[PDB]
Amino acid sequence: LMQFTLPVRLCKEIELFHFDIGPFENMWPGIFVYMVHRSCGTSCFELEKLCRFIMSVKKNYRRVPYHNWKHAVTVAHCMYAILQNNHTLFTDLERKGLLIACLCHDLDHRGFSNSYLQKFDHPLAALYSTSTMEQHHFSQTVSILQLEGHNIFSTLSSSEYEQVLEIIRKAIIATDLALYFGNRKQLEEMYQTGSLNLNNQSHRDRVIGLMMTACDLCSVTKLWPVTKLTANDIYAEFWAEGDEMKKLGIQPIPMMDRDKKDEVPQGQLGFYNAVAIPCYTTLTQILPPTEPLLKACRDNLSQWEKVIRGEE
Ligand SMILES: Cc1ncc(C)n2nc(CCc3nc(N4CCC[C@@H]4C)nn3C)nc12
Ligand SMILES: [Mg+2]
Ligand SMILES: [Zn+2]
Repeated sequence: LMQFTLPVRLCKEIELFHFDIGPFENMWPGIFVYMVHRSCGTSCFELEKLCRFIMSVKKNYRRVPYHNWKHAVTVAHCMYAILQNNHTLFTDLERKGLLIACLCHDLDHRGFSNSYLQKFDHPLAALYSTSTMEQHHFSQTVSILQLEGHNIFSTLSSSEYEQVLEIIRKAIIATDLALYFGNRKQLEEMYQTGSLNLNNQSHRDRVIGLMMTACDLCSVTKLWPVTKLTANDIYAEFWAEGDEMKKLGIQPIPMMDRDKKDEVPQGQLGFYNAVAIPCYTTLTQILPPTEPLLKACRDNLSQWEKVIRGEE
């Protein structure tokens, strides 16, 4: 049968946490299939169905600066690196579901936060009062799964199918960063007091939720030029949202105000200290082989400190 292969530099570097998928969009589908085949097997999905699904997912990501098809595939690769480094901790269904979840987790993102949809009074904010965009992302995933020829899970039983769609629903909802703070605290406390138990389903749910946050934030784990250039795309979205907040007659939060451009280096420090470093610290305690993500995050925090000292 038909293995996907990659050129040698990609074949070796795709295994590393800090891999950058590159600027050649037409190679991203192959990179993803390559990752499914090695983390899941050539038997997991019917190739023709998997390809149809991938191409429909791509079409349902928008041309926005950050929450785009490149972000989706980036987040899936960080998940591939976690899965491949913790071979024996994950079930066959988890292997199947989580790469799909990561590819789907921002489907049909418009470049605006849950908070902007609520203030604008977008219809999605009436349909979904909390985690607004994330319930939408999961809803788009089920839509694409039900297009003809797109059921990549057709070989699973009724109960296995329901289990995988539950793994995907929870992984996608967990990417709402408002939910992350509490999840990480519960995980920290369970780890410290020795109650953490990976046979407990609700414990696994929290661990998978944290892996989702880690994958979603993985721009902070890259080589510094990747980190720094991704930050430009992140603020390009945030600042457009700030502009829209000002059109509604509302002072945006600092993060989203382009007039506070100068404070970016200090905003990045708060972000690394409040979100990123604690995310990868807890992840590393639970899954020791994920330590390269924490080491790379720490390295990028030093680079933001250098930008503030005027050395970078
Ligand atoms: C790298 C990255 N990955 C994912 C996400 C969600 N984020 N979110 C951020 C923004 C962090 C931020 N910046 C600011 N600023 C910027 C200047 C004014 C004010 C101090 N505040 N905060 C809190 N950066 C990331
Ligand atoms: Mg999202
Ligand atoms: Zn995302």
